[PDB]
Amino acid sequence: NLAPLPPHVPEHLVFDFDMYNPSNLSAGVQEAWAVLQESNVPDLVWTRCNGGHWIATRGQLIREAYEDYRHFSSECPFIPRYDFIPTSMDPPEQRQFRALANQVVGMPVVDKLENRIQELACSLIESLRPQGQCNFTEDYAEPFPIRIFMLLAGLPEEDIPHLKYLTDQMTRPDGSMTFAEAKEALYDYLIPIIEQRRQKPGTDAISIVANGQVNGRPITSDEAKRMCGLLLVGGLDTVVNFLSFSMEFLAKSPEHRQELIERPERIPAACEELLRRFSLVADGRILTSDYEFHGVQLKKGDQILLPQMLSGLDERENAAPMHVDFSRQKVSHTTFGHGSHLCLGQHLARREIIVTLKEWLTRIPDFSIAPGAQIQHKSGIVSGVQALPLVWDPATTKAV
Ligand code: HEM
Repeated sequence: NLAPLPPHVPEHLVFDFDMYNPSNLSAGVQEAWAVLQESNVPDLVWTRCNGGHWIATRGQLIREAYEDYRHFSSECPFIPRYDFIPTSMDPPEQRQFRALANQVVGMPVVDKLENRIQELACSLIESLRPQGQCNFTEDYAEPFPIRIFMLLAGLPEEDIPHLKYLTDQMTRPDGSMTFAEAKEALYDYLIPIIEQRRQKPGTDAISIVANGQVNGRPITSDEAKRMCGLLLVGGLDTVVNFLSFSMEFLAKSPEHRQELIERPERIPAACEELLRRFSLVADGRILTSDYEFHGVQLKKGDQILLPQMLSGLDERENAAPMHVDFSRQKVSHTTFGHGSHLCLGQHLARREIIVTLKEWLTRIPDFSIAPGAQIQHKSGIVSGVQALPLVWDPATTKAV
């Protein structure tokens, strides 16, 4: 339950927050985490839950620790104490792999994919529209990012069910496979494809990764499968759950929907403000050595949770942080991270979000939560929404 308190940790800093089941959960997950920002709570606290670990609670500390990779290492980035690249790597060896992955998901690739993204969104929406109802999480959000990966990687549609099953087992195991079995089966899938695309390449993400250079020499197969694996999984649960938080807010607030219906030009700014208010990731780092940080003695090997979610919710970074305002003049957040591991998919994610909102608001402008339905959130490394039953009158919609 509560791991015993290490000798170096003073008791006045103890705040037993459980990141997998925070106590205010039913009130909404972002609200449950923001208890860590109440005035009686120090900037840096120790929890005894989950093996015992630090938590930085304020934007200033979160950013600084992500900048200081010499003390705060990525060798162990999850609480509690997996071989994807470049997750576990600190600079300077991380730079090269990062440069390569950037070629496959960087801005020019995204600008090129933009209308394929739009057509996929339009066909999913068109199929739901006449029904007058859906579970948004299951019916739109889940099928969407996986299909964008198949486009990017030039993989055939028929492989989706099996691939989706494997990535589902890594994050929501049904018991059929351990984490390691699901990973190996994913590697079983990618290896022949990588091998073939070394010999005969295309312009897709797997071809580009497979023919890349590391340390002046060819990328190996081990390295290429471990990067392709991260490119797959990094863009699934984050996009599924983020779209859900956003659609939940818009379903509950007719006045914000209306604003975007009337001024669709505001949608890119609205996306940015939604990313701040409904931020959802909480990664960590491990201490490389003894280190005093903002008056607190940290010990070598200590783990520290640095919740990306909390920077944009900090009232010291944004005034009235729980209020959604699409006209904010300075939206400040670390929703996609900060420092050397800043999300490589951030440009693709923004386009997936913007396109989704533009297409949904055009075709189904008026929607609500299903009557009687109560929306359940879940908390962890990637917080999320269990399910999102939506309802609308089909007569108020339009086929395009
Ligand atoms: C709403 C959507 C997303 C959010 C909130 C998000 C969040 C994050 C965060 C916080 C990190 C850095 C964590 C750390 O510093 O340890 C990260 C890294 C990463 N993300 Fe995302 N992400 C999103 C979408 C995507 C997408 C669509 C992709 C596409 C494949 C992707 C691929 C990656 C990769 C490869 C990294 C590793 C960066 C590195 O270590 O160099 N992400 N993301």
